Amino acid sequence: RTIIALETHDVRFPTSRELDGSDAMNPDPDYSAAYVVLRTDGAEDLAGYGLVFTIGRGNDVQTAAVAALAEHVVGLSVDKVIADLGAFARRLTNDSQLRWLGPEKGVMHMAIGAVINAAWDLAARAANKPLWRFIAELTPEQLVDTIDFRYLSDALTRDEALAILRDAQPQRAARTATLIEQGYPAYTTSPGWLGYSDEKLVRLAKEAVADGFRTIKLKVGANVQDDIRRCRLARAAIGPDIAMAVDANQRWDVGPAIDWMRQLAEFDIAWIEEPTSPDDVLGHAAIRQGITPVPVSTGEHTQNRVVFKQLLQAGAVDLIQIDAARVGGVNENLAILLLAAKFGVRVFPHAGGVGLCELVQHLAMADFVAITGKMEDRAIEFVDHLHQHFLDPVRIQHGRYLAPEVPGFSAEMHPASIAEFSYPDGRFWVEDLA
Amino acid sequence: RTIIALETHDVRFPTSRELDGSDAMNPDPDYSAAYVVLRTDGAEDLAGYGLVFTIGRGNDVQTAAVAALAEHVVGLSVDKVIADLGAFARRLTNDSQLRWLGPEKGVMHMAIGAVINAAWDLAARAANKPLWRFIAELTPEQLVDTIDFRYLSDALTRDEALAILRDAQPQRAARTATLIEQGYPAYTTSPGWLGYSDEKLVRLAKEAVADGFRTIKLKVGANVQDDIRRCRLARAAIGPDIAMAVDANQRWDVGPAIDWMRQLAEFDIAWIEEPTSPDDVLGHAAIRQGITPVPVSTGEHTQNRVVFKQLLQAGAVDLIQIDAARVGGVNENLAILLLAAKFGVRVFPHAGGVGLCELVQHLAMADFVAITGKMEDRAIEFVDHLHQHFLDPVRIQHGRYLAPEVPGFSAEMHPASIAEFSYPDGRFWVEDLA
Ligand SMILES: O=C(NO)[C@H](O)[C@H](O)CO
Ligand SMILES: O=C(NO)[C@H](O)[C@H](O)CO
Ligand SMILES: [Mg+2]
Ligand SMILES: [Mg+2]
Repeated sequence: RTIIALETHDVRFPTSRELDGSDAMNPDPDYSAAYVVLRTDGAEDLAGYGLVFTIGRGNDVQTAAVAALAEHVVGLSVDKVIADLGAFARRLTNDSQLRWLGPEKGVMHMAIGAVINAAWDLAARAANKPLWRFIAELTPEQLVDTIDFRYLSDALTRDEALAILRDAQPQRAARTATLIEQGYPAYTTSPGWLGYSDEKLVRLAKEAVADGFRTIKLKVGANVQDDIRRCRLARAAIGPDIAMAVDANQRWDVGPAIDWMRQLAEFDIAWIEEPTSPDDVLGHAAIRQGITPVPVSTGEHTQNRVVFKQLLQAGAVDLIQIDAARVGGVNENLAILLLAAKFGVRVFPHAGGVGLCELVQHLAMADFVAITGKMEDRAIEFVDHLHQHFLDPVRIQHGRYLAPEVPGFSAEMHPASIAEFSYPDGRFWVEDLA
Repeated sequence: RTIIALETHDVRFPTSRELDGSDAMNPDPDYSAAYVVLRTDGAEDLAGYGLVFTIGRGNDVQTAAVAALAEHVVGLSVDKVIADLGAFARRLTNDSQLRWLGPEKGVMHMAIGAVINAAWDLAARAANKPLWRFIAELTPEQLVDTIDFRYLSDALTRDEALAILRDAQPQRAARTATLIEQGYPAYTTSPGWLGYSDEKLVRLAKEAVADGFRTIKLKVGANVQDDIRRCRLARAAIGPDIAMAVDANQRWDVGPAIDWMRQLAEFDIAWIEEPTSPDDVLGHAAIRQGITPVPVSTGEHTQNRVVFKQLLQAGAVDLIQIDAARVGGVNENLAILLLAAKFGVRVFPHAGGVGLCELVQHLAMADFVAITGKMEDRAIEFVDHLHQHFLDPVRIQHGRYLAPEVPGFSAEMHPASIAEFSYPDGRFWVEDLA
């Protein structure tokens, strides 16, 4: 069997109509996916699916970046790809000319990450396993073979990664049973989009708690008076026991961030996400030093494992977000999860975007089983949008993610959805733009 | 007058045929330009030119990214653009949806930087001044109005930037005279490409010194025995007085970098460039601490001013490279140059690529006149390749850059060159690919 085509689609959803996903930095995002399919000449079931998440404009550029990887992947043996995902990833990340466009950051790296993710989807499908089990059931040797240890020898070596993975082997099966029976903790951000009225914020916050979520997140960062008012209203709506996180989406400078949080601390903050630039490691550390013990996090825009290494080394975070589509695919997220485990820093996956809940749940679950054995101390983000467009939509029960069962990364989208929302010739857009 | 079109071209040169530009990370680069033209309905002379430098594959993606900015720029008033370059830049850098593809890093940011650079070219042309004079002759107020001070309040405020620029005003004219009469120090990397034979290295090293260059640079990083042999041969060829820098192009990890340099120090190293990942601020600092006083530099791949701020704060560098096309255009490089000046760190501009010498010379010259008043303590990189394709090619005299005189950023390329090397339908490529 061989990969006979790399198909790409520019799919965009009009989330801006109701300001779903709105925040202090992105006031009107249109959740989009640079969707990719690795087609094979095997069974219709044998294909890999993946996507890069963007928020509208630029999605065509992101799609073109993914399409440019066809030369590298078309013609490859499926058996060889799924048997050495490290080699598959390296063919792309070690292309020095593509590295120049990054290296390992921005559009070109996310495009590479989507194709790598599609390869893991293909591997899991071939193994007839949901991705989280596929990953968690690989041997420690197989797992480290997929990781790029360059630039990490000062923090995580192959031998050190092997040790962590081997330490978990005895409890892998038991943890798998626990996850299947109990699900994984989740928190929701849907009640907190910044573009919503105070009335809507309160209504949704209450519905979130009524739905079983033990934690919710509010967007902040544009106006301190608005933030004080909204945080007070939300805290009153959810009660004193529910956790409430806030997210500034990179809006502040170091000094202003510390002063801003000084005005929100009274509302019992679970953590402040992305108080400043996603590139400012020293800055996050300075902010953390100034607002401690109020927890600081960042991660959804962290470009690669090298920056994550520094965030951990510098003590710039109390917890981190990981994102399924921001980095170099599964291979890179495995390195990031191992780094987090070694440094004893909790991971709260980001999932604010179309298909992100579907994808990232697998990484968190694989981590629980094969890496940390810890989930009750953390949570996976959840947003109540666009799940209807996926064949295997995430399922939430009493505020917890149920473990996926069908084979794959849960990335496959309904062809009808692609036909309706492809930009700009999709049925919805042709009429909307008209 | 209005901008009526944003034209883009995927131009690639077969530099890999003779391995020109080859290094430890990029063994066979094909110097390329994602060329852009801001056309107006004014005089044929009234147009802005710019380009993103890449090394081959991916240049089509980079070109597509630039093309995607047409919606933002086509239709704009030329007078309004050139009168507020800060506002022009912000229209692009503050587009939250385009920020998602970065933010301020990779393909999308370099595309934005090229269009911003083309706008500065347009402004300089309208003023009938070479870019370095256009920049250096703007008032301190006009200059700070173009800068993005976000994420820099802890290191460089608007008031602090104004102070630095105002301190230089008294000597601006005198410095301009000095530069015009003496030129700016240069160093050459052309003798050191890693793919060259020992014989070629020696021959070119000698020619470089004979041509007046007081400093040369050798590529290192793939094999320590090769590096020891080559450094010994080059040092013997140039004599004990000529400066010799080495460049590893990001190949090493922290520990290995320190051990590697321990074996090259005996050859009197001017500085080691990019010993590790361009994202590892803490890593460069650790390497610097281990090999001091051997100078450490980085910068050609530094994504934006925020990372530069940290390199300076952390004391990760002894000197830095800046690059005309890696960041957000002139606006960002002005912030970087001011940060470097405030921290008292020398700047040695990178120019290893097509059109980079032509572009970056203007930033170094503007810095000398309006910011530091220091040039004899530093140098602009030079490579002896592809200058024939530019209308205003750089001119080197006795190892020094002569100050450009014609209006513009020196980015305009010969239409004949574009027709010959456009990929893949250009005259040269249609026949070469056949
Ligand atoms: O930050 C996020 N969620 O945490 C989202 O990705 C962002 O707000 C865009 O909707
Ligand atoms: O690093 C460089 N010059 O310093 C070049 O850009 C690189 O070697 C690609 O030719
Ligand atoms: Mg967030
Ligand atoms: Mg270099």
